[PDB]
Amino acid sequence: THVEVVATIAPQLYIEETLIQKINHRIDAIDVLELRIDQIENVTVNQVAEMITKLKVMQDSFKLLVTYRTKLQGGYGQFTNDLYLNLISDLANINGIDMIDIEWQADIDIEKHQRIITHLQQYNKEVVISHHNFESTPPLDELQFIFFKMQKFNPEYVKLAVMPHNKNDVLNLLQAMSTFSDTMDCKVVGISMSKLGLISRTAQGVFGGALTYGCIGEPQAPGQIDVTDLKAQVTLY
Amino acid sequence: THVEVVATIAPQLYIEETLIQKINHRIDAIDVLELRIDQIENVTVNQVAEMITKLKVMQDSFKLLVTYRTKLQGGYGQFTNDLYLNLISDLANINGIDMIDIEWQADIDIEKHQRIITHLQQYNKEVVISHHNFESTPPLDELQFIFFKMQKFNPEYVKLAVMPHNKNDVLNLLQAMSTFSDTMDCKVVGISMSKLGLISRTAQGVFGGALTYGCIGEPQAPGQIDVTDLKAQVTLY
Ligand SMILES: *C[C@@]1(O)C[C@@H](C(=O)O)C[C@@H](O)[C@@H]1O
Ligand SMILES: *C[C@@]1(O)C[C@@H](C(=O)O)C[C@@H](O)[C@@H]1O
Ligand SMILES: [Li+]
Repeated sequence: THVEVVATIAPQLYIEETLIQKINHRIDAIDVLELRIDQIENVTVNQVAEMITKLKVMQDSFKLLVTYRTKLQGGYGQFTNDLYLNLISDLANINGIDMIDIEWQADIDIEKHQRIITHLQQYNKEVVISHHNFESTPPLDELQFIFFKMQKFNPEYVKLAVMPHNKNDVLNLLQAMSTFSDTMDCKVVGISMSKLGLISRTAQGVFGGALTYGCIGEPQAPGQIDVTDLKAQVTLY
Repeated sequence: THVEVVATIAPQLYIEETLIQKINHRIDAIDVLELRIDQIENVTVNQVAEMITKLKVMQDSFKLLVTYRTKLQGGYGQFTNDLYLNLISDLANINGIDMIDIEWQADIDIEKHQRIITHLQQYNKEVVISHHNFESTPPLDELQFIFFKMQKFNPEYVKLAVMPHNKNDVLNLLQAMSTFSDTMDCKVVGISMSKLGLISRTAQGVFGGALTYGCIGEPQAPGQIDVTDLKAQVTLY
């Protein structure tokens, strides 16, 4: 496994020259730029397209992933489910997007999720289907079943982010992703959050995961480190 | 856990000034200098004492560990068991030694091992009781039982080094050391060898282990990295 390094950013509507300078300073470390958008209250596809245009010089160095992380999965986004899913579907129309995050949880409308995913894939977008538990790390068998349900949508990536309470929870997440990687077709990404889980981010490739997320400024999630230091780590394993 | 970094050396009877200079150049990275001696055919306590003087160990720089690794546990040492154990016991008489490795395996004479360990401890030596499997990684429960048997001798450290052939084997070693660390009094050290196991060496402290072994020149065991890079890694977790 060669792990791709994802740099998470979270600008308001007007992306600042100072952010552009920070990205450029880390350019060799960035395989994917993750534009978070849930922090933009009442964000529209038009506004997203405007932001993407400003990040079109370094297009040649990285893929662009757009993520709207809902409040209930630990982000800022307060859209109702229908507005959220309408946003995700509309992102297909932006040419400069390469990857799109869509959230999985137990209450989703399956056939609708599959219609959206098919739609994004028809538009040549890579789909990351994601699930987050900021409270705890379910037991091994449960983490595996979550991976199982997410992969039935035939995404390009399945991503599971969980919060460890102890060392065993960290090892369970690593085991879940390792067993998935050895047995299943699509790419997997596991994150054990917080300082305790940092090893999941640095040794992600050892256990067969495809992406690791870091930051440019402050951590955008518990345990994130700067992408320059993250790239150096990934290269060691 | 603050992990101590061990630098493994394996010189001939006459230690060359060039080695001493390499050690001194890495003094900030070295908490323990491990003088391997099994590579000296028919080595005596007198010859070990001569080599120790030749190191000219400076006050307050690193602890000195002396290790005779037997051929059957993956070293070079061809001593019969009685000669081996007589060597281990005689090491107590060398003032400059701080720590001594003694090997555990299923067929040991327990009461004799305990007599020797008590003896070393009466001489103010820290005892590292160690076990190595260069072939494979036993299952979790077996790794735990090995740790259990080794700790009954009330050593200062229990050390288990095993060879992974897949991701689950690496995770099993990490789980065994973590559970030991959480439940038992004495210090624990775990090594999953080879490149696949490198994470056990760099994230040792995450899982509660007390030592991590690296090299000066060439790797002295599969997966070792240079102690300067090892110290930097330990500091990240
Ligand atoms: C995928 C994701 O939730 C992982 C977070 C992390 O823990 O690094 C960062 C988020 O920006 C990201 O969408
Ligand atoms: C403890 C020990 O057997 C571990 C080896 C390793 O895998 O780094 C190095 C040996 O010198 C050492 O005694
Ligand atoms: Li690392």
